Amino acid sequence: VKIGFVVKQPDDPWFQDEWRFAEQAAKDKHFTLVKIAAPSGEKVSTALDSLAAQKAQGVIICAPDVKLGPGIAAKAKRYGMKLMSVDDQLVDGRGAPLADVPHMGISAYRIGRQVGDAIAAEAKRRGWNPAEVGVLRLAYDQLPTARERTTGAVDALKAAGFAAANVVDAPEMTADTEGAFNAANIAFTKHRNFRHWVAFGSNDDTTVGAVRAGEGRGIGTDDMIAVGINGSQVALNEFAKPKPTGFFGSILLNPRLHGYDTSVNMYDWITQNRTPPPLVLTSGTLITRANEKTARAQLGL
Ligand SMILES: OC[C@H]1O[C@@H](O)[C@H](O)[C@@H](O)[C@H]1O
Repeated sequence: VKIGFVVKQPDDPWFQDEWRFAEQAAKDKHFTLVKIAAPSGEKVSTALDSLAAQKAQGVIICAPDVKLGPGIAAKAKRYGMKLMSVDDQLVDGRGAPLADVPHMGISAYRIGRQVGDAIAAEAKRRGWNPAEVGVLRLAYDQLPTARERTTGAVDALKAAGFAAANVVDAPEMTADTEGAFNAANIAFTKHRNFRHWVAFGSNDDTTVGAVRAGEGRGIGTDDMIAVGINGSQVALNEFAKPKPTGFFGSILLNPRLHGYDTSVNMYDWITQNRTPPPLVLTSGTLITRANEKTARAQLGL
């Protein structure tokens, strides 16, 4: 048995974490894992070709463009590979999810609410007037899970007294630190009126981009509360800095579920024809400098 695990962004430690747990599944269940990075449609196509050359019987993929769904499905079928998605759900030409592809991702809207609640609570601890705070929304709205994460955060912040008029959309060219850094700088330039800011994106990587941009403009840790999603090494790098940064916290996700449980679901689908769960939406909890080590250890991460 051989299973492919194809990821859009190998330089995001979340996917490295999925891979590490998928490797644990491989050793445990006695299958061979083939790890492939595919940050573009061209590289997805070659990844699936490689997996077929190696006689893999299944592939789990977080595609770089969810609209590649139909092509991915057609090739996997041609090559006799069962197909499962992780993180980013594959969709058809009208943006409807592929009904025959089992998926595991996060409960994105609820996770976003947690981001906004975390931010609101820290702002309150600092005595900030929420009605006067700039709300930097790093946006990559073309991807549903990203849109839902930021919508939840905004909704939680408005529920806590942050002003709709102070929500500054910062649309990203790419959903990565570079994209966020550039989008944040554009937003800060237009909104020099705010003294205090909060920021968030789709993940730790994007969030940190805004924190770095703020630092370059004299918006440091006292004037910035930013909370990410993943709780992997980008969050941990901020938490380990000798001087705390404006990256205040992150919603810790569980890459054992996304890496180990998906791989087992695939294994059992291949070997026993067990119907995979069609949709699993996972949960998270807030980590900050104060609890990150404990929280991660209590998940075995
Ligand atoms: O499912 C969680 C993952 O979702 C992806 O869209 C994102 O790129 C990852 O960094 C991680 O947040």
